[PDB]
Amino acid sequence: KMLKFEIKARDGAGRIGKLEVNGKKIETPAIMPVVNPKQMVVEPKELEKMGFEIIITNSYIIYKDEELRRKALELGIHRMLDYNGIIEVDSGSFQLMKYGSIEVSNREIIEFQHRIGVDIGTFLDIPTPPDAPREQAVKELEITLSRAREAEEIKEIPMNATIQGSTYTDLRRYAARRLSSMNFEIHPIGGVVPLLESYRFRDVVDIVISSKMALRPDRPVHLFGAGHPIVFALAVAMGVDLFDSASYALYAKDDRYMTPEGTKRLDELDYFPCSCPVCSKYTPQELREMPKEERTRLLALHNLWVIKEEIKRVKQAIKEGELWRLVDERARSHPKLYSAYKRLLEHYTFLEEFEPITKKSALFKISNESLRWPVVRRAKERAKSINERFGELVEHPIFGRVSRYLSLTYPFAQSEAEDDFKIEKPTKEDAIKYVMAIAEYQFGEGASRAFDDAKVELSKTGMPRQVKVNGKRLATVRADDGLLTLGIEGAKRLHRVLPYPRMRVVVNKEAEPFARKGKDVFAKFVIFADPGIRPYDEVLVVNENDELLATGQALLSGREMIVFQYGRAVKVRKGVE
Amino acid sequence: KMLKFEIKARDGAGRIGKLEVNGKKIETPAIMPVVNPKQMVVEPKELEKMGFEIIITNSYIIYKDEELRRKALELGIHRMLDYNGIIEVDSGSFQLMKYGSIEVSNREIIEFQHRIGVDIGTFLDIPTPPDAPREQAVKELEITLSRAREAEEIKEIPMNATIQGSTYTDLRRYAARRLSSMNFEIHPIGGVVPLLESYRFRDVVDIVISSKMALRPDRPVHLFGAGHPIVFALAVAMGVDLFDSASYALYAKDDRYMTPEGTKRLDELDYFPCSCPVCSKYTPQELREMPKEERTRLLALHNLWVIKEEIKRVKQAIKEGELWRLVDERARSHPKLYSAYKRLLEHYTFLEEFEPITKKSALFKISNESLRWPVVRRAKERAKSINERFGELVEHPIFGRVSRYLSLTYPFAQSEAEDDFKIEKPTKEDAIKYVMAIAEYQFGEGASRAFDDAKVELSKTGMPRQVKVNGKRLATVRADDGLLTLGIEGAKRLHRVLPYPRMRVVVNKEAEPFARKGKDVFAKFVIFADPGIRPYDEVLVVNENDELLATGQALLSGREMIVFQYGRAVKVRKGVE
Ligand SMILES: N#Cc1c[nH]c2nc(N)[nH]c(=O)c12
Ligand SMILES: [Mg+2]
Ligand SMILES: [Mg+2]
Ligand SMILES: [Zn+2]
Ligand SMILES: [Zn+2]
Repeated sequence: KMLKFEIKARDGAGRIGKLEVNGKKIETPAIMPVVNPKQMVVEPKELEKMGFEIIITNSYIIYKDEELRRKALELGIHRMLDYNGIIEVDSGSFQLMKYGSIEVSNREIIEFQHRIGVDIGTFLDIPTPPDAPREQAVKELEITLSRAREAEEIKEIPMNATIQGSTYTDLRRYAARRLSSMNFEIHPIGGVVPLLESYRFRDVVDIVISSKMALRPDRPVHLFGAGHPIVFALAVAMGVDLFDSASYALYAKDDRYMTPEGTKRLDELDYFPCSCPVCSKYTPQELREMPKEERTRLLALHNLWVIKEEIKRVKQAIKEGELWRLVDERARSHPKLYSAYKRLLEHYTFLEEFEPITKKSALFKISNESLRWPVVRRAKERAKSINERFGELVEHPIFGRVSRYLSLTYPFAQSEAEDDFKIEKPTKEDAIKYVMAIAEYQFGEGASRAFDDAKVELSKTGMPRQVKVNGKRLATVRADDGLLTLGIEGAKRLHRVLPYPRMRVVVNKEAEPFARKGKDVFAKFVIFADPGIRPYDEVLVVNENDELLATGQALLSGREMIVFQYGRAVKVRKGVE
Repeated sequence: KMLKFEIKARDGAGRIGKLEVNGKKIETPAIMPVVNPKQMVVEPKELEKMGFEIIITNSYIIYKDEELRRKALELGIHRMLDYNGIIEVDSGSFQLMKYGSIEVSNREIIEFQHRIGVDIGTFLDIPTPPDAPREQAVKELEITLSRAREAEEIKEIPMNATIQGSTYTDLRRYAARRLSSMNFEIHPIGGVVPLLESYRFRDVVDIVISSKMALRPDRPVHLFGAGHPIVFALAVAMGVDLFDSASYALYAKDDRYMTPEGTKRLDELDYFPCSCPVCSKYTPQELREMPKEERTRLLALHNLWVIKEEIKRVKQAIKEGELWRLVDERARSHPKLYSAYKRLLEHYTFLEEFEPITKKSALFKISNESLRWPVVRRAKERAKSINERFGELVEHPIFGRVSRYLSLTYPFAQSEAEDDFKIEKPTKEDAIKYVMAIAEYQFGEGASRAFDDAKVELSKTGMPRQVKVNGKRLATVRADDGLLTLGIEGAKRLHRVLPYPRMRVVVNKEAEPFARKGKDVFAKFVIFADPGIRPYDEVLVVNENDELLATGQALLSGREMIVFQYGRAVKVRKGVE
């Protein structure tokens, strides 16, 4: 295909990804500034310098304008806007939502998008407003799906296959389920702009998640209209990958000032709570008296900086497994948004499938909501089993009482609350009892049998490290998180002790030789994997005959490993050869 | 009389202020960058251009050095630093904390300070560590106090009188108490560095509060050694006015990067979550390539931009009455900071004493913690009596049940939680019962008796605006808060119905004439005022005989009107004359 997309880092149902469109590579989450064909508040050439590798414009507005049209047909949007990154373009659907009708056929704008050398296109999907009559939502959804099919047969460039269905979650699941079967590269989530403008974030959350539940996990998700910093953290935590903002410009023309926590009127500002190129050298008292053109141009730039800045913040958060903490923080920005944050944590089932097994950061109890974070409810249940068998419970700030044997392990030992948690180191006689517990906790039921007869080496400190058995190393407890890193010799033991498909990732006959030699496993070569597998889990690489080929760490979840056709499914530690 | 301090604005127990010394002005909260006489990562002249109008140095270090000592006496720290702002200077008592004994007398450095042109000095107060034995905390405190007395005598310049009772609330109270009755202009709160470094914010909160309860409200409070953006919001909310940072540079020397939510290691940063002049043009990798010196510079400059920016944000927050929201947001930066926040809300008594009675902003329900904000707690108590009489309860998102009569008054009507609160308009019979309920609420017990024989006129929207009797205007329900604004007649009636000192602001013999007309009352002419008075409450201006002179609105709390010698106390609406 013409669009590649692979996962590089994650946290929550969120992910930092590498997206390649016909040669142009971009890193997501990304926000594409909306540029107006006529009044370009900020020249595309400048957005380019600022670091925006993807922008978006209106095919329709251009199509309907004498000059714009001739220019686009004459030089293509790229030369016309003098921008060289990814130029996405919209169909006019938004105009179709605002005005109820539009003077162009679904076939016409698609053809036109091709004639002007657009990078990514969009067909005339119908944005059913929120709360609209169920009949209308259904009728309009079929016309949408209808045009989708057409677009699928005439498209020669990458395209947006927008998910509609107004406020009915079953319709979103349907729309997403069907569009995912077709050949489209990116999946926007439409019809939410009205909700965003009404601060009805809880509805946006329900709408987004129902769509994410039914979409193929391997295609980018774009949240149409979401162009205000205030939702970036939350949306990304949900799995949104792309945003488009016109607000940075529209607000500027209205002397309105963006902030990661909301918006402020220029006239209500006494100070500039920012340090961007604009705010670091100008004052509100000054801005206020400058020409309207200079005032807009300046607020525009600032708004873009704030946008660029939160996105950067979100990504750095993901890189350190602290996305939830950031969401929690941004949740205090507004009642409605707090409501939405609480709502998002209810979807534990959805969020748990992708929630990493281990993070670089520590579990911070920084609110009541943090007690409902995915990593907490999961660590709780997996624990029940262990505690009842190993007893010797100890007190825990966050979890309450957790066996002293899981106390050196994430998230229990790698967490902090109001009161410091006192880790309980092993004793020469204890050692193994730990590894057994951890094994049982990390690998599931029965997993301890693979280590019973093992000797545990303790470090200069009372810490479990090398887990050996008459000869070589089975595993090793990681200092950074108290979980086990498998040695080929331990993978073998786990492999025989646990029944297939447990911990397994089945690979191509073609991939086989590579695993054996130790190379990492790429998703496209994965034919099947244990559904229970979560990101960063220890994994048993195997062939269709369940023959151990190598052992490593997963980057995707069992299900993703199957769907994905790009990226690495497994980082391999050691191969059998 | 060599240092003025006035409150320009406020929110919570925090306040934006005007601090004038040596004819030099600076606004507060303000953070003074610590300048090491010897090594200087970023030059004072540079710091000044950036915007730091006040800075602090180590006189003792300048003293124990031939080179510096010389240039200091020769040119006075102002030229020796090429800095034309307010130069504060520390005694070296901090070196006394890190080692156990400096080599200079309390008298020696005080005099040296006088001789080098210092704008604000400090005496040799002893910083007892956090959890010291009470005997030591007490021993040292007395020594601190004796040196305090000497400083008071031989003082010739403005000076810092550091509250210093270790972690003993009773000792902090005593110390603050005794230093307030003495002649000093600024009161630092000391010995909390170890606490801060240890992220022990709950402890720092107790110390700061127990101190602010004993200090006289009219003097600047400096929280010694706190130079990390992370405590700013919190600290200012408790009424701290000055900060000093050495960390901006000390951190830059260990490649440590600052954030409003904590600190990060450069070799652990993929992206820069900032748009400052540095992060605006370099990437983390680019910054790691540069030589160790350029690297330190740029980081230090970044840290300073973060510091400067958090301050503008806190000040802008105070200005719009959203300072608690900000604190709540920042409370999610770390478990221990979340702990402090919760503890800070436990001090209702202290906090309530300064929380205004009416804010421009709306009450936001953004967390469990916000239901315990002063404004809420207060409103809940004051209404208990109104519901019990007037009844007509209605379901409210934050207070649960509230008499429909307060439903139009702050902070009930102007709130917002996960859900909206429909405003219950009055009929024409209710008309009065709303004014009565408000009066009983706003002015307290029995105040309603001043508005029985009154008639309430309803404007366009069925809202009660003006109250009259015999035709003359008593008071008028402010539309933006549902709080009554008194008119000379309304006051005359509250004056007789309510027992002295209720609502009274007793003024000077000199000021009596002015208040008679309508001129504003200046805090320095106030001999005594009702302790119950809160910022923006309706107040009755009167003389020692309790004769009504005029009505106005308080800009300080009762307690404050008394101690303050600078600034307005009551914006007089109209006089009796
Ligand atoms: N809401 C909303 C939208 C804004 N632009 C859009 N563009 C397309 N194609 N579809 C949509 O739903 C929307
Ligand atoms: Mg696959
Ligand atoms: Mg006074
Ligand atoms: Zn800015
Ligand atoms: Zn920066």
